[PDB]
Amino acid sequence: DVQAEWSAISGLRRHASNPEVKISLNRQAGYFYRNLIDRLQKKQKGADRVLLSG
Amino acid sequence: MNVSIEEFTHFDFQLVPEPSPLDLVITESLKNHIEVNGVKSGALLPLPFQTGIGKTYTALNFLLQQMLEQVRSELKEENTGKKSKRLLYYVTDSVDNVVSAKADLLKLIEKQTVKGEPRFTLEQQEYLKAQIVHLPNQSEQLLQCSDAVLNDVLIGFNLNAERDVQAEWSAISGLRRHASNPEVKISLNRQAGYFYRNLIDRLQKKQKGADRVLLSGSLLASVETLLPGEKIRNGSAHVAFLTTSKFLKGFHNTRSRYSPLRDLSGAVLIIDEIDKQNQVILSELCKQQAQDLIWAIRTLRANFRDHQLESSPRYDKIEDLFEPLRERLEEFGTNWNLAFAFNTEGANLNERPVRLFSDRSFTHVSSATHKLSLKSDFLRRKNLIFSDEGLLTRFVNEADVIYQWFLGTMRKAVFQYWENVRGLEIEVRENRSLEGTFQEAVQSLLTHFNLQEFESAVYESFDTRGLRQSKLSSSKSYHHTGLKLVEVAHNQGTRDTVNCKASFLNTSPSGVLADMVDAGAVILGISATARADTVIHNFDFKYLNERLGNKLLSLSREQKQRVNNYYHSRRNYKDNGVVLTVKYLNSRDAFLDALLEEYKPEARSSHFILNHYLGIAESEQAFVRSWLSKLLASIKAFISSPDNRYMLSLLNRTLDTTRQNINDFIQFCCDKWAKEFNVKTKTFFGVNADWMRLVGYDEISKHLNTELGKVVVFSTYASMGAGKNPDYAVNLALEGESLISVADVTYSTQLRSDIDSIYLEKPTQLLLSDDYSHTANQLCQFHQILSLQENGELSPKSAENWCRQQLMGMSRERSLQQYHQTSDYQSAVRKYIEQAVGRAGRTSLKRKQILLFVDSGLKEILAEESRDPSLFSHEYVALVNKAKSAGKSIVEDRAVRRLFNLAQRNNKDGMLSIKALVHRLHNQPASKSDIQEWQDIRTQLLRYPTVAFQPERFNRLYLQSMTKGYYRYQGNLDGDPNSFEFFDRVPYGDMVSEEDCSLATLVQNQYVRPWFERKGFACSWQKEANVMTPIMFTNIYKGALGEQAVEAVLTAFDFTFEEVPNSIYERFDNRVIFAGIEQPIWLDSKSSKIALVEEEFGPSKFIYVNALGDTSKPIRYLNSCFVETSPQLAKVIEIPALIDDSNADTNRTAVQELIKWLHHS
Amino acid sequence: RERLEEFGTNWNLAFAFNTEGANLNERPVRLFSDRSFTHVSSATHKLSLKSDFLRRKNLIFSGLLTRFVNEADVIYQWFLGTMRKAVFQYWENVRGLEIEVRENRSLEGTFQEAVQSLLTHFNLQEFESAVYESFDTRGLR
Repeated sequence: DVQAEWSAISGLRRHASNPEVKISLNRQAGYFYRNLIDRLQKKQKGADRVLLSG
Repeated sequence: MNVSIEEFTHFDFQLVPEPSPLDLVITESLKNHIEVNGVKSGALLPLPFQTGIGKTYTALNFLLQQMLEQVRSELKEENTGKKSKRLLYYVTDSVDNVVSAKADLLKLIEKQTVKGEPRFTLEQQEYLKAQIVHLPNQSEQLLQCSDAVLNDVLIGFNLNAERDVQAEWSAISGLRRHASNPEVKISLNRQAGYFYRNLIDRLQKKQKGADRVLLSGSLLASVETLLPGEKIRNGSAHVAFLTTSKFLKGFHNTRSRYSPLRDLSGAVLIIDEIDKQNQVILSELCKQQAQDLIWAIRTLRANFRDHQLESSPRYDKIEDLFEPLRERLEEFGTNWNLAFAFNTEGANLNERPVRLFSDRSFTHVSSATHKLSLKSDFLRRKNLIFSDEGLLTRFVNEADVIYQWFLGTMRKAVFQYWENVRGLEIEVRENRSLEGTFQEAVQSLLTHFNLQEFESAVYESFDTRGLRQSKLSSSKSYHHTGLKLVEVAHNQGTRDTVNCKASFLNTSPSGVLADMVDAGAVILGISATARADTVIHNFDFKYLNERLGNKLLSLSREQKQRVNNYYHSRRNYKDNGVVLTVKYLNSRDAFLDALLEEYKPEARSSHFILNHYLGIAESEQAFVRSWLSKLLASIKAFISSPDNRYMLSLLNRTLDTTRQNINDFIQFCCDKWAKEFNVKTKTFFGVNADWMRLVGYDEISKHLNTELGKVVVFSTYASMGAGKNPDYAVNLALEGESLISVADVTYSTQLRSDIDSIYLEKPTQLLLSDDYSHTANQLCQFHQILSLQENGELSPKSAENWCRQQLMGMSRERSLQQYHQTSDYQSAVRKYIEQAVGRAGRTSLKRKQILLFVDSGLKEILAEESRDPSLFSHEYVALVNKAKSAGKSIVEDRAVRRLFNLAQRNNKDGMLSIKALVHRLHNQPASKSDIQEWQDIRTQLLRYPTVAFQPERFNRLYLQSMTKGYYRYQGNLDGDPNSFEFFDRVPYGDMVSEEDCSLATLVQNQYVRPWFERKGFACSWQKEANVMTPIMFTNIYKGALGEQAVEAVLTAFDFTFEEVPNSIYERFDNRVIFAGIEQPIWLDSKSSKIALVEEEFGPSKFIYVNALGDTSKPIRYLNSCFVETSPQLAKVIEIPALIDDSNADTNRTAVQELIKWLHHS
Repeated sequence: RERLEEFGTNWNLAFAFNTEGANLNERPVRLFSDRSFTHVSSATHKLSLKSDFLRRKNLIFSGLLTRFVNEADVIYQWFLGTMRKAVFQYWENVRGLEIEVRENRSLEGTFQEAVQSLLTHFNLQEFESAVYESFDTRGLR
């Protein structure tokens, strides 16, 4: 479902020329960023803290 | 138009189309039902109608008869006021089949003709079509609503006066212009779903206040198109066409969410492909959310301490349903020191937590290697779980019991609220529903006690166990105790507290089906294999039979014969010369090697080709070579034919782009044999179900209606479950004389044809598995283990090992390695085959000679097919008969193995329930309820040592024996109950029989026998096939016969007996008072307990006594320490044998000695 | 804790609250008060609040209701203010430890852990979002 949301948002980007496709893209990008960053932080609070570099 | 019910006033309700044998079979069964089970009672009629005889046609024609009977009943009952409409349904798990069946029904209304004149005029055809309503999901409901409908709703309900509502609706109107982009389509679907949630929430909030917008005309029409679930509330529509998911979940109307499972009293429910619904209902039960049991119990305890419901007439009796729960909560929280939060000592739970598992009866498992206990530390004020590397499982079992007792009491109190409110007789002219009283009842009860946070859990429960209001006595299956999986981890964000997030499953899909039928529905389950013998891919019909009884209707041998006659006369293969031949394809390796050599001239060996070109791993080489040999030999024998044209090869593997080199090699082999036989071949790689759903089969449709050449399709078993005909139009121009008439010529109306070669690969991936989540998958896996153990297919040893392994991450290859050992797997294989070769048989015009190509594995499985063929399809009878004739295999009978496993499971359940019950009679005080349970067990086993038919009330006291009245068992009756073995697997062992309990000796007595025939206790074992389990015999029947015999003797000398007080229950048997003596005497009937009694009652006298034996043994006397002493100095007296072994004469000597020694006090 | 048990004894919080003879589905009672001398109420009368021990309800009948609501609000803000004092006291207690994993020690690395440990202990997890929000409207105090 993560890559369902990200696939839906990748798909919309191709049509941000339509103003109302743009409105839809903005709203969903907001919700998916809430989602993505929530899951990133849950990963980083545990033991498998991904060592970020490069 | 005003097309209304007066349009039928000159309709003749007794002209019916000349009913085909299927309609008559259904009607006979239901009229026989109503005259046996009553008028108001539900039923269930599993209809194994094979394909090709109008399954759905017959279902829709029965649906139309019920619609016309409602119209008649309205033209009659109009003098009575009782518009008691019956809801008819049509549920099935797929959206394509629901839509296609609805559109078939509208075509049936329009074109149904009787006696050359159409059955319905134009107005009647308009009326009835309005009664039918189709309920799709929320996104597809919205994207059906045109701009006019949503605008009219938004104006009428004045929601456009807000901004963000029309922001979302503007964003969704904007996307609709681009639904051609598939990814714009996916965005539009998700967004339309959320906006429909939002819109309908606001509509309902408007309609629950005083400003109920009066709906009529165009606004009513627009809301009904937005809410087809609304037409059902008004009285406008009966017939809902929906999916199982939208049936269990429930549909919306203008005021609330109608949940069809609470309102089944009198529904008629046609479930197409019923057996596939076990999996779908299972998939909905596994989705429901986990509950933290520590938050839940601490919340219940705190908020139930004071808060109270108020003493009006609405709450007229409710507060006394919640008084036992309040008392149990305060007692539980005192024992388990629930003031303090819980934390673990030791092991590292940021890596992995503790996982516990329990099926609420005898299959307990835990992931901890050690027996975790739980200790309350009053200096730290924490409750410390010794993560040791017990008592925690006892805590969690009790906490769960209390939580389910709370939810069950909320349902009892919602119905008591409903009775009280209906009796109020509120303002007239106002209809207020019953599920209208549901949400008000829930919210008023939760608001009073302050438990609003438990609202979601309460709403969800009303569909899993909620159909019940709408221990070792009672009936005791799995299919309605369910299972529980508890995962003890650290609270997220903190470093020192712990949650027990339990995930439940309070029932199985067979429990849901028999709850509907117990609740009133008339389920009509249509499927070709409705009564398969699996319990994983089908309901458990052994349980439904024991649960329902005479409500599980059936077809006689007459009616199954009549349906087979109709089937033969509609698919008359044999008379018209249509041929079926089958070839069992073994492994041929040098075959594939020669193909490989001719595929790659530069390569020097087959392994080299498989490595460098096909991408086959070296360990995987055997498997790929094997099945690729079989598949290409099937293609060879197909295109080698002159005549045959269409083949479907059914595989465990979707030959998509992922294995594209194997696709390519198959393409090249198809090419060589295509050119060699001078035939054009086309192969389709990666036909999954979706390509059929959206695009694909229109292409082979046009291919065969227009082009020359042979067609091959590759797809899987699951992929065929999309819900579509695999048929194409017969083109006589191309085919010529290659097709003939199989049916009766009288109904040859349809010019289409179907698959005419088919290759079947042996399925192995047959366990169910849910992908929804991780806990949803673990609940599916434990459901399948326990459904197999319940049924009999897994011994308790095997079921418990598999449950244990599954807690610690058993890999799916390892799950499937152990399902294959059950006979349930072979019945699910034969189900999958029997459904595969019925797709290859829909149409009414057929080839002369049909190829059914079988894997070589299926020879061993199919050969065992042993049901009665009187409803098998012709292709399946071909596969079976050609396998059977090829020579017989050595068979493990399934009923025999299944009796062995059920003997061990009934014994394990007896053993563990008894040990739990006795341990709970050692809790002081012993509850009177548990004293009653112990007494019911003993009383039942005395009056019925054997039962002639499997009892439904006390069913795990008894075990079904192979030999009537006795059996031989071998085990440690205090040891491990996985280690018993029973019936002549141990030909020498202890015996459970009337001759080893020595009941024939004891009834010879002059005093005891009148006691028995006064009490009803059976004085000699009946010779029947269900006997006491080893536990019940050794530990209760022998004890209770001894007690009754001794007390029956002691009555014969004017003792008077008393109930042993609750303080010491089971420590002592009986209490007596002897004439001339006031001192109370307790009994043991066959120093610690003497001290613990005299600690309460002081100095007293006691009896130890054995009922049967040698009466000549010396009479003994003891002090407190069980040291021998003189009778005058004694507190304890023994009678070694009160009745003679040889002649049952009363030990009058010992009676005199007992009497006198009590007089020596 | 002592003020809560005293408040709930005075105002009988064992019993839920209901109104007598008012059609609040048309218009409710709205009260307003700036916590110092500008009190206003939209009810034409001075609403009282009677605890009825036969009905086991607390009945808002035509004062004392404004006194109930003023006190209940004081107690709720006292709870949130004490949660901030206790998050700071938790932080000052933890900073000196260095167990193994305080990989930031600042005013607010210890914020979510302090909030969740204190709420989980007293069982008040449902007050979590109300505590997170407050940490900036009075939480700079």
